[PDB]
Amino acid sequence: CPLMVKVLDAVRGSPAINVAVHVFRKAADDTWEPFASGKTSESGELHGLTTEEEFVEGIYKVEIDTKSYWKALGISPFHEHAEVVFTANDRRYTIAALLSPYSYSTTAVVT
Amino acid sequence: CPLMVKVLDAVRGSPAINVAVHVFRKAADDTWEPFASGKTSESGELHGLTTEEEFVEGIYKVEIDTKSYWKALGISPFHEHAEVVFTANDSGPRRYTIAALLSPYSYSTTAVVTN
Amino acid sequence: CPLMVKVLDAVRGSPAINVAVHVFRKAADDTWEPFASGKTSESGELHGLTTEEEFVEGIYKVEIDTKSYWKALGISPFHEHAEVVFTANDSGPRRYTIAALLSPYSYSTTAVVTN
Amino acid sequence: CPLMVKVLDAVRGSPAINVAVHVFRKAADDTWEPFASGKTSESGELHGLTTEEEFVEGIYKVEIDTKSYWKALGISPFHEHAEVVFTANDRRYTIAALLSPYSYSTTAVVT
Ligand SMILES: O=C(O)c1ccc(-c2c(F)cccc2F)cc1
Ligand SMILES: O=C(O)c1ccc(-c2c(F)cccc2F)cc1
Repeated sequence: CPLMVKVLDAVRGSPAINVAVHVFRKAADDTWEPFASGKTSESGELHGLTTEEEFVEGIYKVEIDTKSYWKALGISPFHEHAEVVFTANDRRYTIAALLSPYSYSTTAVVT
Repeated sequence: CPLMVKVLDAVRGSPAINVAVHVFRKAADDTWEPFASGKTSESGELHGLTTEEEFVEGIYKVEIDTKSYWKALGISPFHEHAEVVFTANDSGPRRYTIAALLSPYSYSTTAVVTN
Repeated sequence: CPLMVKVLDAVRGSPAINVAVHVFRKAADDTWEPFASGKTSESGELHGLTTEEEFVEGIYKVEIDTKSYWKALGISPFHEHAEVVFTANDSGPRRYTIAALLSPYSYSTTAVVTN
Repeated sequence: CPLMVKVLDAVRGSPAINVAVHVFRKAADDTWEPFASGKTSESGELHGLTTEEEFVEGIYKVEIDTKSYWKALGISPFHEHAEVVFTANDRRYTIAALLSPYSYSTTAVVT
């Protein structure tokens, strides 16, 4: 697994489950191409987005649909989504996000 | 101001000075139109981006150029930038502070919204 | 001031108002002596804790009573409080801002230190 | 495992390895008793601190020796340590901390 995603809920102290995540790669023409997507699991994780063959060097955007997550909990959140944009330049990338209605934090663990 | 940005540096324990910030507003045709830009001051703050008249309802993107910040200090960071996307003024005018706390492989952002 | 505390609420997107804060200083005998206390204002800030004269070198503990904050709002949070422990003024006088961003099961803290 | 700890490094985007962690329980007399300790692994994790038998309801303090971690990297950090103080009131508790020289963040994931 070259790329994983993890999402936590800072209000409830739980994984953030069933959160939609879309990944994009920047194309030559400077636009974003759909690359991979999924929903976080019961553990707040999304594995199997890509393979090491397909995950070549490039600029990637990971978009986390935080607004839907909070709306489902009856909470009016601030952000439309959380985006994480980074260059992958070669082994394993974990993109983690910790969510609150008016705040989020993200870190990369690269091993 | 109705829109202020504040950026802090978690490595140095200081304001993040001279960080470029670009603000965009989503246009009728669903593209991001330039709205305002600036750089953070010696206090890590950026004021004067817009007026209450021009800051109408809409979806705004605040892009904080964190990579240029860390590279100007000679560090190779993870992220290209930090983006904060939000709907503004949809229940009348509010004042927004977007705060960001930066490290080379992590950032945090919060919003303080007052009426 | 040489010591200020600022607290924000990540659930409401607001300053965290009326948060109790107790500051202690490590004594010669290795126990925590009361140094100062107060509550955050409507802006989430707490000033006037100490003077540059009284804020000598030492190890300080800033305890932010986050549990009392969340319970006063009727939420059951995880932490008892948030503690920030640091050595101060060991290379001469500095001004310290301790900032905290609060959620029921998480908090973040940073320091801004200026000369 | 009723209690785990995890530590990440926000500067380098890596687990924080070989970080000393001490756990304490509040005794009747309102003092802190040593309860458990260890060093984080290569994955930045500390498992096997306690058993479900021994991890009864009570107030616990988890102290993370962040100052030594940064000092070993040639970095002068702000905090003496990071402390996480909480009541355990019954299944599984993960205490995570994300570290920078002048900042740290901590969350509890309770499942
Ligand atoms: O200067 C402020 O008002 C301020 C300082 C720091 C933070 C902050 C943050 F942006 C992320 C995480 C933790 C923080 F305290 C928020 C606001
Ligand atoms: O268990 C993890 O992988 C994990 C836990 C917590 C965090 C995190 C974060 F993404 C931002 C702020 C504080 C945290 F502990 C990151 C990763």
